[PDB]
Amino acid sequence: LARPLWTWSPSASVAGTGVGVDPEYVWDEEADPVLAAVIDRGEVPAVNALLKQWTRNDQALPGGLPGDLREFMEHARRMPSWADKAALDRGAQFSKTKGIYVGALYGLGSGLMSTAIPRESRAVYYSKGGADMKDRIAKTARLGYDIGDLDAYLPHGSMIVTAVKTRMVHAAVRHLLPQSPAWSQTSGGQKIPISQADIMVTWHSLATFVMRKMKQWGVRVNTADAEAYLHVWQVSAHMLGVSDEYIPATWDAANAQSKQVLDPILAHTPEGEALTEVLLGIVAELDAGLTRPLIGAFSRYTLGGEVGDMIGLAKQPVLERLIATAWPLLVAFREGLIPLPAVPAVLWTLEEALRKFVLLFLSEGRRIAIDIPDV
Ligand code: HEM
Repeated sequence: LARPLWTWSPSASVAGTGVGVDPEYVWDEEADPVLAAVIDRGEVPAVNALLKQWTRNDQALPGGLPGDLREFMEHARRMPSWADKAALDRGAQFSKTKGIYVGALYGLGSGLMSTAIPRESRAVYYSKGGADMKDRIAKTARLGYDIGDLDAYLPHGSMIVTAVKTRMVHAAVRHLLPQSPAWSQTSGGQKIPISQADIMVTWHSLATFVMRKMKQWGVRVNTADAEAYLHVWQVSAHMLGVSDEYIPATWDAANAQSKQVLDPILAHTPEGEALTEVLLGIVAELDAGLTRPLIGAFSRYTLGGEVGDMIGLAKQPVLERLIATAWPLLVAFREGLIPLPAVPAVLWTLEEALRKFVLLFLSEGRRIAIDIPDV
């Protein structure tokens, strides 16, 4: 009669109005047919070589693209009319100021959580025409870093480039994955992967999750910075091809949506299990000092024991209790709110290992080109 409105109601969205179409059955109407044609015409190797040259937001598209793709890209690179440059700048500055926390949350928190999102785990696991498993999951764990880049939407930055290339990658995947019998057979009846709804689930595992955890830890998030961070994520969802009718307009909307669309779908899968082990291995192999028990303990603290158990993160009760008691003290100290706290030495070691992890994930994604898959 008049209590919970549908989570996909356009009423709580950036568009604010619209017809009301279930995003489970919406993909990318503009990109999908273009990428299907590019792949079917055998144009992927040439297109990748042309697009390798397109690296900065203010750059003209390389000459020589197929006309349909050129037209798509010229449209896709446009910022929405509701993008606010000042807020975008503020959100980028906030992300940098709080970089150890955001970077740790994206890399460990959202990256490990992704192995409990069955559709994302299955798509990544079964995708064939890009790079190897190890490279793929490392790139999955780095989602958030490009969006949160300090220069993301400036003329010399690259997030428009990254967003447009990602939109094209996803569109290619939608043409490719249904041709994989292992993907089709495990898809639970979804005919085409990476629906709008699926993108928004993943978005909640990033934006909404990171904000929640920063606030819980006592990071100083004033209202204006919270709003600017949301704005970065809203504009980025649009540039990835999410219709404005599905992007939450406010934190209240986003927080309520995450509870309904992300929390209930988290599940262990065989594919996700494989990916968790690969990611845990990748992180432990970095020159960061993140040992398996530190990763486990900090990730369980970050995700909670229910999700940690679902993923299979081994129990570290001594370190988890040390972290729960003292990590908020380290945060308060770094926020300038308390004098230097007497905490166990391993807290400072953990903090340094997280800082080196974040720097390594900043270093690695610098300059890597996003290629369209084929085959
Ligand atoms: C906010 C949401 C998302 C972001 C920011 C995002 C980002 C990206 C990026 C940057 C790439 C390019 C990887 C690279 O080559 O460097 C990519 C590729 C891919 N994405 Fe997403 N994605 C999102 C949602 C999804 C969802 C919901 C799915 C699946 C249900 C998905 C499945 C994939 C697949 C399968 C690839 C190709 C991987 C490969 O073969 O290398 N993505 N995505």
